[PDB]
Amino acid sequence: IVVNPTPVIPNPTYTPLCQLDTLFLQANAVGPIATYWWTGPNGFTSHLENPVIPNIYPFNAGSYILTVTDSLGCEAVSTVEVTIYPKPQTPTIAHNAPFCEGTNDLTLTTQAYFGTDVRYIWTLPNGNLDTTFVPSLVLPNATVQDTGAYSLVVWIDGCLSLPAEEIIRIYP
Amino acid sequence: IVVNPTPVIPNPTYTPLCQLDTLFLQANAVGPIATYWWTGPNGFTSHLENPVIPNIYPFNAGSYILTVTDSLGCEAVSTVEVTIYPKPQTPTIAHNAPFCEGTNDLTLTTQAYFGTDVRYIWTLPNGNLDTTFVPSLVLPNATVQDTGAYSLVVWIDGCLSLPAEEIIRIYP
Repeated sequence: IVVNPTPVIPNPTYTPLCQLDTLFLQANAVGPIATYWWTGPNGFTSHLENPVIPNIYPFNAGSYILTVTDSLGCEAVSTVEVTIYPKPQTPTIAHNAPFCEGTNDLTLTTQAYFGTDVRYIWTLPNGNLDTTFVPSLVLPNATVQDTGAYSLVVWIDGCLSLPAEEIIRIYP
Repeated sequence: IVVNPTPVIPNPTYTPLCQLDTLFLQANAVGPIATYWWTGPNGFTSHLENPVIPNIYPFNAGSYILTVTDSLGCEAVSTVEVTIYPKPQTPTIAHNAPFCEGTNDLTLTTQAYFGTDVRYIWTLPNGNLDTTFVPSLVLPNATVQDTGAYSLVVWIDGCLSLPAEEIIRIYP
């Protein structure tokens, strides 16, 4: 009686993802695999070695299950946990009415964002790319030398938002 | 007739969690376990001894079930209840327009938070880290000596929010 060994249990992989991204799953199966079958979080189903999900939103996140069957008729099952990070949405930048050169402070205010690793990267006319941890840029005793375009991109847990831009005028 | 004892019923564990955290489950199974199978709250499925769920949100909370099968073909089942605490979201700090040194009171107001153990930890220029139980910091008869940056982090049931910061000016 010849007894067929089962397939080597696959050890599936994928690359890190953001909210609007492409998920590449890999059926890292070993042996003479004849067919593949995947199931996932929203009814995701596939018969491919390396399924690809374009535009993956943060609800296709979760546990994916791979079943493989070899040509000899034996099965093996393994799973992979897929993590998707949210994309911060574009900030709205509030700013005071232009003030006479040398009064108050150029203050750029945005909505606060939720996450664990949150950074606000601001672009200002001098090119410094000042980075903070709160939704606020402040230049005290601001003057006309500080005018021009300002912008913000928000970094959360590894992903970046589409940037917002505002034009600052002083001494109106 | 040789009768195989069943596996020793596992007693799974995990560490305490916040809303944005990593869940480490441990299949504390005893005996010659051949295979593991976990199921959970959102279809979570795993074939590992120590499954890890990165970025666990407060919906992966709930009852997890572990089934183990030994090499002799016997099963055992046990469960673990997984608790996840919410992360407070960043506070928005409201403050009065700068007042002439010595009028009214430096008052920092935020939204109230829901929880059982709720603390508002405020950072003020003198470094005291004043702690209260309401979303309010007040310094009566405030003067220019009290100006500078102020911030708040909120503690709820063991977890901390990302902090908010505001700049206080007096005698404008």
